[PDB]
Formats: sequence, structure tokens, C-alpha cells
Amino acid sequence: GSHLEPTQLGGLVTDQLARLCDVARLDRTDTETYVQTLATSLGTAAERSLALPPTTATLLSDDHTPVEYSLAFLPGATPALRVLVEPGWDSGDLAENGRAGLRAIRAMADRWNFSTDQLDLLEDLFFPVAPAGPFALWCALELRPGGVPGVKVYLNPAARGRDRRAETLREALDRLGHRQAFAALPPADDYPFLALDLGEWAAPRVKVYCTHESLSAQEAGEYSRRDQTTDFFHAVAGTSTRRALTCHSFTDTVTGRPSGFTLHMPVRSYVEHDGRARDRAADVLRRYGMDNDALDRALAAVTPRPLDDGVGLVAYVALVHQLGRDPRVTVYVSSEAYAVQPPR
Ligand SMILES: Cc1ccc2c(C[C@H](N)C(=O)O)c[nH]c2c1
Ligand SMILES: CC(C)=CCSP(=O)(O)OP(=O)(O)O
Repeated sequence: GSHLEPTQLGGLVTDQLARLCDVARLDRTDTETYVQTLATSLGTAAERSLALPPTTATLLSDDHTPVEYSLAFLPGATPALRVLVEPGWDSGDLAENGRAGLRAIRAMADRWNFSTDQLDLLEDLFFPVAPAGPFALWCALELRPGGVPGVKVYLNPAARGRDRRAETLREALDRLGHRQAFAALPPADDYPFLALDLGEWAAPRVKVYCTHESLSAQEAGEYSRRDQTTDFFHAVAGTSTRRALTCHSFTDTVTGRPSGFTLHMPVRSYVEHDGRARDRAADVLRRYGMDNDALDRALAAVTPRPLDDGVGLVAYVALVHQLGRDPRVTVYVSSEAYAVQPPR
């Protein structure tokens, strides 16, 4: 059973997650495992009344809910479900938020038998005494059949100050052995996140994110190593330049070449309401042979509201390229535990 009430933050988000697990076709056992895992990862936030303000005005979501969902669509397959959480959100300041986030990762490492050595190598870079914002630690869980999730940790290159973003990222990559990865990154306006895969890997796997304030479709296609990336840009943007995020995945330390590239488009910034955002995402999924029906079921799993009564439920749509795999489209879906942003 559940110790949580629908008037508590953890009750709302576990209800959403359980419904999403059904869309992802997870059985009852894995569903129970992952719903409890989400509640545990939130710590004391799970029991917090939704009538109180969000404890932390987090960047994780627009209304400051410390949870966001995503669905990864491959051609002809049921989408894979992931959840992003801020384990330290119910803390009083950024330093304690980071401490609690690391405690949560360590608990997961013990439970599922993986090492935090590669994350431990970086602690002084990402968890200084008086950290700068905008966040300290997020955790993404891939909710895999079987009940053992994939774990990724998201870290803040600005933790030692905005002026040290590149210094922190470059030193982190060097410590991980990725001494040629920084040279492969495109010009950028920010390095908002560094993500580390945690699990059964003898060498670090890292994802570097770059913000582009004024990306064009042509530049997006250039950065992708093309034609599918430019078409995706236009399909999601509704189009000369747009704000977007790229990420660059490095899975070997030898070449300095990325093995993956993702273009993330904040569709919530381009449309009047979520009906329009759903329409663009649905058309992209359908054109690539993906499970567009499952997208509609996922939105209904999260909230019963009419899509045109707000914007931001569909937060981002991304096109993921990875050597050796078919392209995937990821749709990011907000929890809206605290507020619905009004239509434009
Ligand atoms: C592809 C993507 C990019 C950024 C984010 C954030 C941080 C914040 N909400 C933002 O939009 O910058 C949460 N989930 C994301 C997913
Ligand atoms: C930027 C944030 C918070 C999340 C991006 S989604 P992700 O990194 O989990 O996507 P993949 O690991 O590439 O499947």
C-alpha cells in the first residue's frame, strides 16, 4: 500500500507515474517497484502538502515540481519511460540540496550494485562549499522492465560560479579521461548540464549539453556530426533561429568523437497551448513510424485537463542520434503539480 495522500506532492506524482507505467506496458511488479522508488527518491518532499509552496524554486520545471517525465520512442516499439527527479529539493539551501542528492545516488548504488567512483572523482568540482545555482543534482531513472533502472546523474558546470563554467567542464572531462571531448563541442551560449551514466561500465560515459540562444536549422544539421535534423527543427519550430539545446554523448575516451547527438527543441516556447504542441510531436512521431497513439495516452495519464487550457505540459521534443541505433524521438512531459501555465 501507499503511505501517501493525493493532497501530498508524492501522492500526485506516484499516481501519474503509475499511470505512465501502464502506457509503457510495465507489469504490476515493476510498477510498484518504480512508484516506491520515486517516492523514496523524493525523501521528505513526498509527504509535503501540495497546499504549501514548493520548497525550492527549482529550474527542473516551470512550476517548480521536482519531477518531470519523458518517453523515448523507437520506430515500431512501445515507448520507454524515464523520470527526472531532484532528490534534495526539500532542503533549505543549495549546499544541502546537493548533499541530499548525493545521498540518494549512493543509496541507489548500494541497492543496485554499481560504483559511484567516477562521480566521486568530481565532487570538489560540482559540490563546493558555497555553490552557485541554478541547481545541484538531478537524477534520471530509465524505468526498464525487470525493476532495475538505468541511472544518470546531472551536474551543474556553473557550481563554482558562472565564470568557471568552462574551467569546471574541462577539468571534469580531463579527470574522466575524456581529454579530447571538449574540442568536439560546438560554439555555445551555456553549458547547462554534464550528465554521467552510472552502472556497469569500466570507463566513464558522459553527456555534455550546450544551449544555443539563436540556433538555425542549418547549424543544427551541421552540429549533428543532417537532413533529418534540419527537418525536425522545422517540424517542431513551426518554420529563422530558435532557442535550443544540443547534447553530445562520449562513450569512449580514445577518439574525442561523440557517439551520440541530440537536438532538444523547447516546443512549449513556440506554441500557444499544449494542443498545438501535441500536434507537432504527434506528426513527428508518425512520420518516423513511432507510437503516436501512446503519446496521447501518456498525456492523459499525467493530467485530465484539456490540452488547450494551458501551455508547457509538452515541455520539449528531442531527436536522438546514436551510432548503432535507429533514431529516437523523446517527448518531455511536465507534472504540473503546482500550476498550469495559461495559454498564450
Ligand atoms: C531536454 C531538456 C532540457 C532542459 C530540461 C530541464 C531544465 C529546465 N526545465 C529547462 O527547460 O531548461 C528539465 N528537463 C529538461 C529537458
Ligand atoms: C536535460 C535533462 C534534465 C534531461 C535530458 S533527457 P536524457 O539525458 O535522459 O536522454 P537520453 O539519456 O539520451 O536517453
